[PDB]
Amino acid sequence: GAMAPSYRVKRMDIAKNDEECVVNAANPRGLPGDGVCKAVYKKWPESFKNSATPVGTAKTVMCGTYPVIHAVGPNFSNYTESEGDRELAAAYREVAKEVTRLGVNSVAIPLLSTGVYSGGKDRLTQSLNHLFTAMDSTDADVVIYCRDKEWEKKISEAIQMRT
Ligand SMILES: [Cl-]
Ligand SMILES: [Cl-]
Ligand SMILES: [Cl-]
Repeated sequence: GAMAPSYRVKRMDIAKNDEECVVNAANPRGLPGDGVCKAVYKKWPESFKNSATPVGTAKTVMCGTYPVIHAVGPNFSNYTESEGDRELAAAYREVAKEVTRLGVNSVAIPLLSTGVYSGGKDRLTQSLNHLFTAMDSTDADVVIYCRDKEWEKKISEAIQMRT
């Protein structure tokens, strides 16, 4: 466990994190993919051996001793808002189980389904709240990654609101 479990946000490439494991914003087929998934493939390609897993689940594959937790959010181009919301909440609960099982003291996590899976919508709040629902009961230090300056400010504000 971390001494004083916390949330933080950083605006940078999650492939350059300083945490004990990474959550990939994976596709269901374990393909190199786009966005976060492509940066994770470049940095940890060994972790895509048998990484394919269904929507709403997470599958961990070791790169050396470094855990890559492949978390598959729904593509809101394909899902209804209602079923999409259910699967996005489920993917984060599976992330919390894996982070707990691994016994890490820190984890780097992106906002699932906010990129090319967002179906053209701003899902910062929806995705972040499902992240909190899942990770609040874990004692790992959580570091949320983003790339947009206005997203960094909104994520930071949401963290500070609860403190
Ligand atoms: Cl960066
Ligand atoms: Cl995405
Ligand atoms: Cl972003």
